[PDB]
Amino acid sequence: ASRLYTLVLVLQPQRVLLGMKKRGFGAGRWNGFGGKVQEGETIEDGARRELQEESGLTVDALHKVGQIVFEFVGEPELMDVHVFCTDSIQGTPVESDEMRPCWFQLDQIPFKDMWPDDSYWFPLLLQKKKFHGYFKFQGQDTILDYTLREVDTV
Ligand SMILES: Nc1nc2cccc(-c3cccc(Cl)c3Cl)n2n1
Repeated sequence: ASRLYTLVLVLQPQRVLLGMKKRGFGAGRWNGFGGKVQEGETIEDGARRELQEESGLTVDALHKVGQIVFEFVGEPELMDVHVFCTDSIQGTPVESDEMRPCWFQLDQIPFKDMWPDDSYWFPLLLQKKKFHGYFKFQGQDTILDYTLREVDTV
């Protein structure tokens, strides 16, 4: 009962690119770029695709950085989210009807306006650590329980 997702963070030495979703699941929040993995597509191909479609950027090298499973109480389907990072992009970010991308200084990451779990794992991502995580949600704002451990292999 888990569905594959990707999430991609474009992380440079002094800044990170986040996208503000204008509509649908996660609307109103800053987040990385991602979505459901498709039939006949690898997780990494999915990650690269999601980044292009949502941000307009071209990425070559994607690095695995974590796996997070999300549980929403009362929803049968679990989210199995494969998180990736990259430093090497091509293109300039594109604002669309679906997504407003913006760069953030690493000290000005807008956690109050991000999924609440980000406050836990994003500092690991920033210090180039790899992680396995699980977050149980009630609704979209409340973390009931969670586990988060660093790992050598994602
Ligand atoms: N950073 C982050 N934390 C969460 C928690 C629950 C769901 C989602 C989420 C919502 C929409 C699309 C995608 Cl790929 C994801 Cl991971 N995200 N994203």
